[PDB]
Amino acid sequence: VTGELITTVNSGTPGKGGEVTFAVTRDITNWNVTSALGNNAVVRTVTLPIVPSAFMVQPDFTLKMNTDLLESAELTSTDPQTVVYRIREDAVWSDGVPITGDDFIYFWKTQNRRDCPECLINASYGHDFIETLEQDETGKVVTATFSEPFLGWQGLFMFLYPAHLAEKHGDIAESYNNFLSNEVPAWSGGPYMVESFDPGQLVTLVPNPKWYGEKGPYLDKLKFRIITDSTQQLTALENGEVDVIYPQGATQDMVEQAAGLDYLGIDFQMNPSANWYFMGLNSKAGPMSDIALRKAVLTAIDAGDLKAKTADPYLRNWPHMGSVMFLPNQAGYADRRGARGYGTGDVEKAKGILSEAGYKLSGGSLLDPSGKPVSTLRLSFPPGYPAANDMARLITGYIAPLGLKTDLLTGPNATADYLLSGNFDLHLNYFSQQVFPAVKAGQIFLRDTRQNYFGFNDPKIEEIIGKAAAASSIEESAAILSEADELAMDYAALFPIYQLPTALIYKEAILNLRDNPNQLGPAYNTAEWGLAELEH
Repeated sequence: VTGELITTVNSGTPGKGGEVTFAVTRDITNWNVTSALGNNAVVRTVTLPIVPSAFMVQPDFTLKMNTDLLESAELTSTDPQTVVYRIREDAVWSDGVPITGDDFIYFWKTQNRRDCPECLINASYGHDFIETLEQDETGKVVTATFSEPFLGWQGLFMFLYPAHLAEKHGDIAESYNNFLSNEVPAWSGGPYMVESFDPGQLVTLVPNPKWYGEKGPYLDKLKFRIITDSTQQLTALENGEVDVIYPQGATQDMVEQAAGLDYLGIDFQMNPSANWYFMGLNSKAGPMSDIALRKAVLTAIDAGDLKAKTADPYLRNWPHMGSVMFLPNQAGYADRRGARGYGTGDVEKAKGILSEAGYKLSGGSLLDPSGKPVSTLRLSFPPGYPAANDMARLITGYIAPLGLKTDLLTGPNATADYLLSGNFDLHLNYFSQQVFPAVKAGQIFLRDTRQNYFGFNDPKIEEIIGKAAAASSIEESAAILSEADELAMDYAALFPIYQLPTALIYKEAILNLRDNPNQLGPAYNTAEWGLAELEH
């Protein structure tokens, strides 16, 4: 029985001074997390201490307005939708220049698809729904007017950049694509700022002397040490080379090892991630273009056994995920997978689905309706996730009674970015869920979107997602979006499995360090990090 909540784990009041080193798994070649090439958890973690945010995702998956930056943010009208931001007078960049509407306007122009068509952004995420963005004479009152309703407005302006510096480095595209992406940032609007960068080795941050927030910073230096081999991170922690690690794809052996290091002052936190494992099925081409084969495969997969073999031995009460649009804790969630018989391990039902579509078993091999053997299925998955490797082998075994064979494929060319209609049949990977399911869904399920790898092609799904993204609450959005989840599961091109576990493993002298099991991650509150005081 504990008094800590997910939002208050490891709380305390640290002393002043000292250093903390946090291991990260990628080198930094792009410093702009909002760009296409900078959008990953490492860049996000390393730049969260320097980039101010209007709202921040918290460990309970809520959005909290940043009261260091903002006095208020208010939806002041809905005819048309209007949001007013009042920036604190004392919010300033590290050179003393106030943070103002100039910074909101610059970011909006880079993200809105219109004013900077050459900006190489990750995604607009609704900034394009803002049609006018104006500021008062003081620069501290910013009014956004929308061309149509948009639920996810608190997700906007989550990363602000110094417009007065960008303007010294070319036009907007040049400054966004070059200055803000390629240069080590000399500026900050947060508690820390970069002192030095040793490529491939170490980012060193120091306090921003003009930090304007309520708390911190407490450390003399905050360092991010680059360790690309994530399996060497626990050794580095034990040796004192780093004080915090946050590896992806934690295993039972990793948990047991970390637990054995308690005598060295090491502790750990683990939670269900916003990242969720899935198996995608190639509905565009190859054997999986036949929905009957997709449904038969999904019905034969035994999801209980999959989780029993790969999660249950070291993770208690770990939830199945039976939706492709909602995590188990989000409004709208239901087991739409199991409602359709997917994941039930039901070989006889799967064989019936195949027989009713004209397939036949001959000599232990499945024949397509024309009479030709179904090809060996190409099941690919990216490296670095032992659970995915184990699940690929288990899935091979579940479908072998259907007369199907698999070829297991991996390596650096087996990433989602490199998928082609012609180079896979099944693919195991993960998606990262967002606070607004309808916003994430618009990136995955629409024709011609960046993450529609498995061939969803349904104007009704797209219409539903658009209505859900226009709703006035997350709850109403979920009620609307549930219909799209049903239709997406009917199509059987995406099979949800379960959430990845996070693993934050660290020296317990560090206070206010806690898991934030979402894309924003543990560096959401570095102003509060510090070392516990020893006794005088």
